[PDB]
Amino acid sequence: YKLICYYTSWSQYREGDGSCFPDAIDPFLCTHVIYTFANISNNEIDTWEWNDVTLYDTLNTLKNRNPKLKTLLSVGGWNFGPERFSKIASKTQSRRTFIKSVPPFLRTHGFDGLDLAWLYPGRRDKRHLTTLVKEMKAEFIREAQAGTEQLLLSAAVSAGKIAIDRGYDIAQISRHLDFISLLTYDFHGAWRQTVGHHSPLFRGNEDASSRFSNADYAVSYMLRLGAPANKLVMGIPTFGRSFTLASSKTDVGAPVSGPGIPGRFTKEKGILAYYEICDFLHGATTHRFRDQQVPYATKGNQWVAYDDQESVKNKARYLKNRQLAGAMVWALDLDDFRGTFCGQNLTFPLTSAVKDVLAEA
Ligand SMILES: *[C@@H]1O[C@H](CO)[C@@H](O)[C@H](O)[C@H]1NC(C)=O
Repeated sequence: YKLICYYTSWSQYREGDGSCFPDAIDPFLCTHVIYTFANISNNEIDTWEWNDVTLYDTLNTLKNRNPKLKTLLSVGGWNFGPERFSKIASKTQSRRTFIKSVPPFLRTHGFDGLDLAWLYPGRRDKRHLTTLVKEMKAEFIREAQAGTEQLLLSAAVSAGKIAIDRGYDIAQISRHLDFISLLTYDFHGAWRQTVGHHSPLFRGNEDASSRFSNADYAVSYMLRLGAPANKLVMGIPTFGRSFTLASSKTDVGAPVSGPGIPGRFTKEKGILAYYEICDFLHGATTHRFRDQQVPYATKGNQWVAYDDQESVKNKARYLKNRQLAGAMVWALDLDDFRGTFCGQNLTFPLTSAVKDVLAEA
């Protein structure tokens, strides 16, 4: 099985124990670590942070200890606007320029591949994404002739049915990609004025937003669209999402006034790192959504949907049962990478739980 793990370049800047550099990553934890994100500038791949050449080197130094570890560099993300990808992918010349720039940059920096994280392709982009993936793979095939093991090509793909339908030709891009990481953790609509879970494995009993807004639906639908199971990797979050409650109510359908207050370390309303949730749980009441198979917790006016060791184990057992290629974790810097917040003196408790289940049989 593959265990694909993202590291984000901006996590370095978090205050105190929040700060995460790539030497905090256990070299044997994941099969693949993806550094996120690269820029695109003058239609060529490029660095983003001031110190990315340094941190790329710190990541790639992990392979001294684990020579089998593979690294990838992800291009795009939400700070890069989808419109920027669109402009590059939609024209033969800019697409070629970009694609030609990729292998030398990856080689120089010690990466084993490229991950595409276009968030997200529209209706007008679908055919261009197909061309970009096909043509980038073709360039990786040519570059391999100069003697070094062929670069890997992956993509991070929406897990929302409407987004999938609008933007991706899954049957075609699956042929050329080495794996597809399914973003099975953005299932609570931005529009909703109630609490809910963003990463449920199955639908809830009572007005799920769709029958579609759950990991099981997403996996099934990618298989049905022609993604072979051995190309599909299911995403599992190490962060949770938070809400400010509008009333004393906390169970299904509880109204909310907006996102939850930011975490001390991650400083972003509506999201909390797992290590922050560990701490939040002190004094919190914990609940599970029985049919969705994922937990939430509440205290004061704050309500948090999250994933725990149990839930991520459960998701790993599911994905093996569906004979998928493995798991993807977003993100190492949001798991308890220091080991010191979650009461177990164990680094990477979520990601490690996933690993441990992938090895079972
Ligand atoms: C990213 O590339 C754009 C396109 O050139 C550029 O304007 C911007 O300075 C670059 N962003 C960063 C964070 O380097």
